[PDB]
Amino acid sequence: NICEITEVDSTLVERLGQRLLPWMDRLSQEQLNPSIYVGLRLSSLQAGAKEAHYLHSLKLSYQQSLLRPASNKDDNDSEAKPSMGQLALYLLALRANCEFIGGRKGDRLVSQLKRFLEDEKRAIGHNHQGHPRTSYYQYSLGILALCVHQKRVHDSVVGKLLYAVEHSVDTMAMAGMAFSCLELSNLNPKQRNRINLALKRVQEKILKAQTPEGYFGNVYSTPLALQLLMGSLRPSVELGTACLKAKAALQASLQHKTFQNPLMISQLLPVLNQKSYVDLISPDCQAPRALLEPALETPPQAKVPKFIDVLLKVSGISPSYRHSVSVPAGSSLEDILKNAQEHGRFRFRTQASLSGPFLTSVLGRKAGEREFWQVLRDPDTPLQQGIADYRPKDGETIELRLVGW
Ligand code: B12
Ligand SMILES: [C-]#N
Ligand SMILES: [Cl-]
Ligand SMILES: [Cl-]
Ligand SMILES: [Cl-]
Repeated sequence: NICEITEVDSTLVERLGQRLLPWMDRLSQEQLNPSIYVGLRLSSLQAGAKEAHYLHSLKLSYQQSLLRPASNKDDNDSEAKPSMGQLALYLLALRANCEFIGGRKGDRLVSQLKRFLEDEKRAIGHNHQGHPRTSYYQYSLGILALCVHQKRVHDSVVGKLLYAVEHSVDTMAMAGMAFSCLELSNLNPKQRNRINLALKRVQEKILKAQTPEGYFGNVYSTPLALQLLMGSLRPSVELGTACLKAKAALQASLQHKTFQNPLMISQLLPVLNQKSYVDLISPDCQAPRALLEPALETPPQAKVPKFIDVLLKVSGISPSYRHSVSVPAGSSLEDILKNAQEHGRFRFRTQASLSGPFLTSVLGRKAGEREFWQVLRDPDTPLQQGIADYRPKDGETIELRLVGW
């Protein structure tokens, strides 16, 4: 297949996998990450049988959190649980261990997932003058998660996805893989053709989204795009050119330490191993992988570093706020935030996610329903990394902007 990463440097892949390894010891409820597990299982690498314990931890945690009694004893909260999108990833995790969800606990979780989709269907509405409470990405992911377990969703639920496609890249890829799975599973035969046409659309929109550099959307959307596109069934001259161009671009960024985010790597590794989430229909748990070993040697400087002077600014709220910080080069945006909070009038709140700390509130102003704290480098360039991974450059002005999407 022309859209497959045929050639990759084994030491690059091993470095990437090396970045996920420490996470296999991070088993608290907020650190646990079904996406990392799936990434590794679909990869050419293995993280010890640290893996089995990880999955087992996922099972105990996702069950005890999501299956808690009819009403909790006088709290209405105590210990915030995984979301439904995360449940969908947990289901992908099970398949990656060649397990089908089952038992009474299994049924209850499948139900929770289906209820989620049903509720998103209702939020979207009638004839689509309305948004999903979460997003089309999780909508698609839910469908794909149930599909790989041979679980059928309502024709009306799939309809909502089809319609949204029929009338960015990351969402397209994920919607695509859901459709791709529905087709190969024949779980909604009553819309067999409608789905086939939706795939062609998805392929079209992704190629249209290709940048001068070769990425589909951006470097980080590229692996998911490739996950869907290696699924072929529409081999094309335009598609071959696009895929070759996309691949060169991806391999180039790999030489430059572009992927640092654990979730990103977990989406990349399957691709560098010619696998996608659609392979979870029938996973191959017999294939051997290369054992990753503790890196265990992070090089010591004993030098005085460079410092960077960076300007922090906050907009989209009254009043606006600015802050001057000089910190050691290589410091993350999150470090700069904690610094400003520690040594000044700044304050912020993040909440946990599978991509790490998601900035939810700045200066006591929390983003509401269709708002979010956008992060940009001046002038007006939205960052492509979150606070924990983005390491600002010298001279930069970094903007936390409350936006209405
Ligand atoms: C939906 C989405 C959003 C929504 C989320 C709200 C919503 N409606 O649910 C919005 C628009 C707010 C958003 C914002 C951002 N996003 Co976004 N987002 C996505 C998308 C398409 C799906 C994530 C998802 O639902 N995952 C599924 C569920 C199961 O996982 P989850 O961990 O529970 O998802 C939560 C987090 O993903 C959080 N979230 C969304 N984006 C990001 C980005 C980061 C860095 C973090 C830590 C969290 C986060 O929202 C979800 C919960 O509401 C992904 C695509 C992808 N390829 O993964 C990108 C993606 C994760 N986002 C990305 C980016 C860059 C951002 C921003 C930094 C953009 C910016 N410059 O301001 C911000 C985050 C800033 C902040 N406040 O901390 C990148 C991350 C790349 C990287 N190297 O880490 C991705 C991969 C897209 C891309 N190709 O660039 N995003
Ligand atoms: C996120 N986009
Ligand atoms: Cl239930
Ligand atoms: Cl990254
Ligand atoms: Cl705050």
